[PDB]
Amino acid sequence: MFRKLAAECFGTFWLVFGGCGSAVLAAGFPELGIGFAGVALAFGLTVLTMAFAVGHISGGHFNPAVTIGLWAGGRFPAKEVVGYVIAQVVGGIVAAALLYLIASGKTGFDAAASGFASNGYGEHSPGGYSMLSALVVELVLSAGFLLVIHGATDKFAPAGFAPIAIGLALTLIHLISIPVTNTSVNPARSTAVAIFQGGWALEQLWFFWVVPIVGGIIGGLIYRTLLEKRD
Amino acid sequence: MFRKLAAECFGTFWLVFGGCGSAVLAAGFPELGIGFAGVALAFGLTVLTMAFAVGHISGGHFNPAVTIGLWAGGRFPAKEVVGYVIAQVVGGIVAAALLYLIASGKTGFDAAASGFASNGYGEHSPGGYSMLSALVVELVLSAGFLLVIHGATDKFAPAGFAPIAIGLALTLIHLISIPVTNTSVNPARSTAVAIFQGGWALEQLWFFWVVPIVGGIIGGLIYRTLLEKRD
Amino acid sequence: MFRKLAAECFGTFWLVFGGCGSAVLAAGFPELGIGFAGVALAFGLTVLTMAFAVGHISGGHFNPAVTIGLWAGGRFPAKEVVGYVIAQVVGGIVAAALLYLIASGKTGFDAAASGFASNGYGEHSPGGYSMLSALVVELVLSAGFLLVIHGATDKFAPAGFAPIAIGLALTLIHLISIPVTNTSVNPARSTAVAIFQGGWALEQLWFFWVVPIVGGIIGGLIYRTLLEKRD
Amino acid sequence: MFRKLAAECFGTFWLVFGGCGSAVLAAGFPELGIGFAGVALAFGLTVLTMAFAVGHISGGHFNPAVTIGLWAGGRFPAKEVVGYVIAQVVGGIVAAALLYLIASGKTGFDAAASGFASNGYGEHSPGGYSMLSALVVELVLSAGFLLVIHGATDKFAPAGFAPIAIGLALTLIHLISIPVTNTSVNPARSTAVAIFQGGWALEQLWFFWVVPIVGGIIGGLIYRTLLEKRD
Ligand SMILES: CCCCCCCCO[C@@H]1[C@@H](O)[C@H](O)[C@@H](CO)O[C@H]1O
Ligand SMILES: CCCCCCCCO[C@@H]1[C@@H](O)[C@H](O)[C@@H](CO)O[C@H]1O
Ligand SMILES: CCCCCCCCO[C@@H]1[C@@H](O)[C@H](O)[C@@H](CO)O[C@H]1O
Ligand SMILES: CCCCCCCCO[C@@H]1[C@@H](O)[C@H](O)[C@@H](CO)O[C@H]1O
Ligand SMILES: CCCCCCCCO[C@@H]1[C@@H](O)[C@H](O)[C@@H](CO)O[C@H]1O
Ligand SMILES: CCCCCCCCO[C@@H]1[C@@H](O)[C@H](O)[C@@H](CO)O[C@H]1O
Ligand SMILES: CCCCCCCCO[C@@H]1[C@@H](O)[C@H](O)[C@@H](CO)O[C@H]1O
Ligand SMILES: CCCCCCCCO[C@@H]1[C@@H](O)[C@H](O)[C@@H](CO)O[C@H]1O
Ligand SMILES: CCCCCCCCO[C@@H]1[C@@H](O)[C@H](O)[C@@H](CO)O[C@H]1O
Ligand SMILES: CCCCCCCCO[C@@H]1[C@@H](O)[C@H](O)[C@@H](CO)O[C@H]1O
Ligand SMILES: CCCCCCCCO[C@@H]1[C@@H](O)[C@H](O)[C@@H](CO)O[C@H]1O
Ligand SMILES: CCCCCCCCO[C@@H]1[C@@H](O)[C@H](O)[C@@H](CO)O[C@H]1O
Ligand SMILES: CCCCCCCCO[C@@H]1[C@@H](O)[C@H](O)[C@@H](CO)O[C@H]1O
Ligand SMILES: CCCCCCCCO[C@@H]1[C@@H](O)[C@H](O)[C@@H](CO)O[C@H]1O
Ligand SMILES: CCCCCCCCO[C@@H]1[C@@H](O)[C@H](O)[C@@H](CO)O[C@H]1O
Ligand SMILES: CCCCCCCCO[C@@H]1[C@@H](O)[C@H](O)[C@@H](CO)O[C@H]1O
Repeated sequence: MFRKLAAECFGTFWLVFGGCGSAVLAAGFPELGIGFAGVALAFGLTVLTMAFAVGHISGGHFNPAVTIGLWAGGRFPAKEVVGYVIAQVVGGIVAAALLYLIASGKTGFDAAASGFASNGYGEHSPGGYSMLSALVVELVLSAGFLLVIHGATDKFAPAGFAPIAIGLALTLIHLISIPVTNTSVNPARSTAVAIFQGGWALEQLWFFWVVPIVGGIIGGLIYRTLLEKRD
Repeated sequence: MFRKLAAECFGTFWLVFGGCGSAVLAAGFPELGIGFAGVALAFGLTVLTMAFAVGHISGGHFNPAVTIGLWAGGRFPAKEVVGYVIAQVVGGIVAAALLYLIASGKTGFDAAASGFASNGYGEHSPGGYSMLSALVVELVLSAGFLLVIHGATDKFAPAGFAPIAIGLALTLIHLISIPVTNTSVNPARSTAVAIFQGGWALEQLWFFWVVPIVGGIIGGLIYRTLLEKRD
Repeated sequence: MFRKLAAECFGTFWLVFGGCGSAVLAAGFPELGIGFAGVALAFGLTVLTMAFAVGHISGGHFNPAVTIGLWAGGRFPAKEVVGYVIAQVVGGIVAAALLYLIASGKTGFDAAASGFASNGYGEHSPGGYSMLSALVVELVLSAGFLLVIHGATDKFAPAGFAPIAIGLALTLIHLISIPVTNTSVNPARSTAVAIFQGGWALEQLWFFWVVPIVGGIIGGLIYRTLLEKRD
Repeated sequence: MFRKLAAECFGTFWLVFGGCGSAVLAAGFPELGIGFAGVALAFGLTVLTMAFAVGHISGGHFNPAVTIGLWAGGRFPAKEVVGYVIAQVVGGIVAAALLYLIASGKTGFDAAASGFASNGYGEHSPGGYSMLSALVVELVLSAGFLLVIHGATDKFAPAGFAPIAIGLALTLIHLISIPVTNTSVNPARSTAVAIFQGGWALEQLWFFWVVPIVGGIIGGLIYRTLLEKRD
């Protein structure tokens, strides 16, 4: 365990630093900016490169909703969960700190006013979507995410392909939901960035813990008590 | 069969929710929108992530044209077809419903006036292309799609790579045909979205059932009676 | 041979129809257009999906420069070359014909004036680059392309990954050279489209036969008499 | 060794010619330009296609920070390092020369004034970021890069997937850091292009040798003395 947690910490740090870093540093860059499609690719790739680099160690969760989701689907032991969830929040926060430091090297930076890539709904939704819209998309996408993780980790097809299926799945998820909640489906990622925004983000933070997790559990039971295995 | 259909339902739901969701939620977002290239990537990725997650269960069709296409090429039994085709239409429609619900959380939403990512030709073609143009591209692309599916499912090269070849093939198909018909090549996907547009989409719906299917059958016989196997 | 040629024909048709189709149908679409990055992805993906679908049959060349390049590197028999090169030109031309038909379904279409995705230099170069610039980039990129094909087909690492390495390599090649020559590195692709442009394209056609081929041969000998094998 | 160096030379040439070529030839092309997301994809793909083509020969470094990084992590012998580092700088410079020649075929070209895709900080940073910001991102990203390389080269999961994990990792790195330093994490790449810019680039060159390397060493020891192996 004194090695599987390091991978957890270093993985969620990569995800935050990369995904959110692309969001605050290059998403809106004038003319040459990467936009949502670029940030969506980044997030997915942080997971794909780390799932290949440290997946054969901790399993490549880098997400509390994924950990607690592998538990519900009956594939990840209990109490080890807490160890992962904490390492995930820490790694994300560290990354968010260095990110904030890097972004501060440019005149006019304002993590409060800009949002600092924080997830939010209603008045804090990128496309101005209602809290209902945020709940539905976040839940469905979260459920589907874990459903793909489970099927891809199943012992009947992948065989080294899981990193690609999971990483691209996260990319797809951002191509859909960024306009709604800016896309979370990962409590560790929402917390890491809400802390530095220190305002409204920290007030809706609770939402991106429950829905992502609930949805994640739903998807774990769906594949468990409805798909494969049987015998 | 009480497990292969669930995968069919959950797969076509993923495809619709994701592909069409990106189309109605983020394709045209101001400045940071993903555009056609983004929607094209999304569609392809829904198939790729689900083909890896539930392909080793149902075969990963998520498309009536693909099912009926694997039958013509002589690789998919009869009557089981009907079971798949229905599960595919249901999953798509469910997704279209939740999508409509999510999109409704934003002021000014109008599935009738916006089209709601519906396929269409002539006056309902994105680039204003004639019905002829729609027929040709939809047929050729549909035939090629199934031709790639067959070769990638062949027992002489892939070996776990089929999900990538099929998923990217669908992405490619949207990079070409969105301006023409908004890209269908999947009856289940055209129906799911035409129902909520409830106007012209439901009037041209028939077109995106026959051509996609006919073209799909053409491609299944082309690889069967012209490529590989032999012995 | 009465099966390996069909794959050749159907593959180069896919490449032209898809790569050039994205170029003339969606590259410049208003606001939502895919641009060069989109066309570059399309071209690469036509090769990747067909290399997986019909590569375990003909080897997946879909390019005269690749065929004649595998011969120089000492990996592809003679005279069979002519069989491939002809099937490649035919498949490309057929696709170019259907493409022209599809593009004609939209008011204002003009293959002569628009260029119809034709390769060219000097006054017919997208970025207005000199013939020298066209020669260098086309040669280097063509040499590198075949160098990657050879190494990826080598029996010491890939093992089913060749389609990905070759397909993405072609994508990369378009991200660099479209502004220069609109990117050719494939005689079959330049001919298929120059015929319908019927003007200047048919006058510089010769250039995109020799350089692509010469460069292709250079890369085949470089990997042969400088890399791997030895024993 | 008289074969592993050729791959080193030809690989770093590919990386420079492709990555930087896309940067100077098509990144800013009017309306249809590929932007940062396009250049980021190019760089990553040069590594991915060459890692598959000549990785089973030299190991696919194409980067002095990667070579010296595999040494610190205890996976790459000494003195052979110097052989690689030199072949890498040469290949990059050759490519930079041909690139400069190609770019010269277009009226108004000015490698001094345009920067010629050179890395830089402060007043020479694309987004105008402080030297501190440049140090942090370059170090972290460099450390993470080698951390992914090590885990992906580990003998417990990849098995032919390393090229994908490493190539996409470099893409991700550019989606984040281009606005800051224009992204280096590769001394050979910074030198190849600074020589032709011949001005400020050659004055900050030292920075993109030390930080990339230091960060690279940090990541090599992190995976070595903190992750996997054990027994
Ligand atoms: C490893 C480094 C961890 C450091 C954690 C730092 C947390 C700082 O958190 C504070 C917020 O709570 C505050 O409201 C905002 C805005 O003014 O400023 C941040 O820096
Ligand atoms: C891991 C860190 C746990 C985060 C929980 C933070 C709870 C604080 O929540 C409060 C909000 O309720 C308050 O209105 C805003 C206004 O600026 O200040 C926040 O810090
Ligand atoms: C492991 C760390 C767990 C962090 C969970 C943080 C949950 C957020 O908790 C905060 C509350 O404390 C705050 O007062 C309300 C106001 O509406 O906003 C919530 O989001
Ligand atoms: C570990 C994550 C659990 C988060 C604990 C959240 C405790 C507070 O939860 C309440 C919500 O239930 C309430 O409806 C909203 C606003 O209307 O205010 C929040 O603070
Ligand atoms: C599982 C949920 C399935 C629900 C299916 C709902 C189908 C509704 O279908 C109707 C259309 O027929 C109508 O014309 C349009 C526009 O006013 O409104 C839609 O909601
Ligand atoms: C699975 C659902 C089957 C869909 C078949 C729908 C057939 C209805 O088709 C009619 C059109 O012909 C009519 O002109 C339009 C105008 O608003 O109304 C539609 O509902
Ligand atoms: C399994 C469900 C099959 C759905 C097939 C729906 C076919 C569409 O059918 C409708 C007709 O009923 C309508 O009146 C005409 C008008 O031109 O438009 C067609 O598209
Ligand atoms: C299951 C899908 C089959 C669809 C059944 C379609 C039945 C109606 O089909 C007719 C077409 O043949 C006719 O030409 C067009 C418009 O000119 O009107 C349609 O409604
Ligand atoms: C299988 C179908 C193959 C058909 C080949 C058709 C070749 C036509 O080629 C002609 C050009 O030579 C002519 O100059 C241009 C512009 O006016 O018109 C084209 O259609
Ligand atoms: C496979 C088809 C072979 C193509 C070779 C074509 C050679 C014709 O080349 C001539 C040019 O030299 C002439 O100036 C232009 C002007 O419109 O007309 C072309 O058709
Ligand atoms: C298998 C088919 C081979 C096709 C090769 C076509 C080569 C092009 O050949 C044409 C010449 O015939 C024409 O007159 C000159 C004018 O400068 O332009 C060339 O490109
Ligand atoms: C099969 C492809 C071979 C192509 C045959 C080309 C024959 C003509 O080649 C000549 C070139 O050598 C000449 O320099 C240019 C223009 O300055 O005119 C061309 O037509
Ligand atoms: C294999 C080819 C290697 C050739 C190396 C050429 C190095 C040239 O380097 C010079 C710079 O030092 C000079 O300041 C700039 C700007 O005026 O011009 C460049 O060409
Ligand atoms: C492999 C090549 C090694 C590169 C090291 C170059 C060291 C030269 O460094 C000087 C700078 O210090 C000087 O101020 C600028 C101004 O134009 O000129 C440069 O050439
Ligand atoms: C193998 C080749 C190694 C190249 C290392 C080049 C290091 C750059 O070295 C130069 C110095 O020589 C110059 O005078 C200062 C000015 O501030 O700028 C540095 O970047
Ligand atoms: C091989 C790469 C090593 C590079 C050698 C660099 C030697 C010079 O290094 C100095 C830096 O230490 C100094 O702080 C900066 C500017 O303030 O000027 C540079 O030239």
